[PDB]
Amino acid sequence: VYLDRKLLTLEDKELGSNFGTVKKGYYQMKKVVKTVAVKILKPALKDELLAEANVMQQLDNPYIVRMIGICEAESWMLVMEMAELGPLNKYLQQNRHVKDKNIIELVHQVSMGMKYLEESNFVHRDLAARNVLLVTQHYAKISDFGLSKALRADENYYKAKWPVKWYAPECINYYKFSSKSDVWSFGVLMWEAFSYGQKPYRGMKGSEVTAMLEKGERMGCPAGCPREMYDLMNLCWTYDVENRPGFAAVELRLRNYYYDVVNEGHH
Ligand SMILES: CCN(CCO)c1ccc(Nc2ncc(-c3cccc(O)c3)n3ccnc23)cc1
Repeated sequence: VYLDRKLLTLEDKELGSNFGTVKKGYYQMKKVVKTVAVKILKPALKDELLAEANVMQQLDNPYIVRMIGICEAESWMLVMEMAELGPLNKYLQQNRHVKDKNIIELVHQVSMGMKYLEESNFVHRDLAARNVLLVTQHYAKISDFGLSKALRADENYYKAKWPVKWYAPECINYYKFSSKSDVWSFGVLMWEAFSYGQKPYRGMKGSEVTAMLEKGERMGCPAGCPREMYDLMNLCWTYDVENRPGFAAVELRLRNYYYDVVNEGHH
């Protein structure tokens, strides 16, 4: 969990930019050298980082970004495995050629990472296309656990600026975040991915979105999105937390359809 500042090399290039900066570098390991992304800070800003690190520390899954450890030097630094191709939304924005089967593949991988995080009783609270990173065009990993919370053994929700367009009704009305509300965010993620990285509820303020949903209105089918995937989207968008599927039922739906799509190409 604690890293050797001298074993860390940072590039002048800044990958992203709030808290401070995200830079690329390499950590000199046992024998091999590891490409890394490093979250770097500029009191309470420091405590969020530690908490964040502690969450990733506990997570062990192919579809979730892995942390290498932390470092105190010029600033506080959170060192993670590098996801070379970056955020899912921007990739799709710049790569509109990406095939339907390839998107269904990537959203299914995120369902697997989310089914694990559910099993592990963690809430993400920030599940957005921007927070999915690509290892390859066919390998996706969930990132950004700065808003994540480990649920108490006695409760199945955590009681709390907010990414409102990604939030379920219960979150807005009752400040209650559960794995089911991540399922809601997943719906919006599915939409963003089939809309090739376009922002959801275009040009509407949070207030208006809240009103639209309450009316029973949902976002429409993105162009070229299979009916079956839009059904899953709407299902994720079940207003009443109690009747909304968990990521188990969600992932299995995706798994099945993806194999039906894989069967079709071969035919
Ligand atoms: C230049 C932008 N660009 C595309 C290059 O053409 C680009 C941008 C980012 C990345 N890769 C990564 N960016 C940010 C984080 C990160 C940071 C903080 C927290 C956290 O959980 C994760 N990260 C973790 C692992 N890999 C990355 C790769 C390419």
